[PDB]
Amino acid sequence: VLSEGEWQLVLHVWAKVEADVAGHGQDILIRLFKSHPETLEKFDRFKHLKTEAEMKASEDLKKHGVTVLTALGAILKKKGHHEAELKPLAQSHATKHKIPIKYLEFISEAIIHVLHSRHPGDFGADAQGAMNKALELFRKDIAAKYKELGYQG
Ligand code: HEM
Ligand SMILES: [C-]#N
Repeated sequence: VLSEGEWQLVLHVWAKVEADVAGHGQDILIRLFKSHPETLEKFDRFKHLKTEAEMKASEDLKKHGVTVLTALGAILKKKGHHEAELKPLAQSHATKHKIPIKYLEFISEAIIHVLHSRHPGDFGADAQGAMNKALELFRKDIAAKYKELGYQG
């Protein structure tokens, strides 16, 4: 588990994201698509976008970013007690979108990257360490459901 003190750092950084969900969501999906171009092929919805400028201009992409971050906010707020919220996502990600586990590791890193970019001086080492743990917990739990269904990875 994460300690009560680590969960506090996590939820404290999350309050910063909640101040501007749409902006954070956009920077995160952009960062993921430019850094690991293979991820963009999984989205029939966004596969037409080519440059950073075009990505930035998509209202649909901004809308989807809010959706993703709201789902992840829900999860974090359960402080590890997130089975009901996590099972459905794993199932969809595994069996419908066909997303490999390693891509989840990629969006995790894009999340930490944005947080450093955006709040250079607030988001310190200790908070970074807490966030990392929280994201690994999420990945561990998903992978367990993926193995169950036979998509391990
Ligand atoms: C923080 C990790 C993630 C969260 C919370 C998340 C959450 C969501 C949610 C809530 C949806 C819409 C409902 C659903 O179908 O599940 C969604 C859709 C989708 N997700 Fe994720 N996702 C995550 C990571 C990823 C990654 C890393 C990829 C691919 C690289 C991916 C691919 C997609 C696709 C293809 C869809 C359908 C998009 C569309 O056509 O509307 N997801 N995701
Ligand atoms: C999912 N994005």
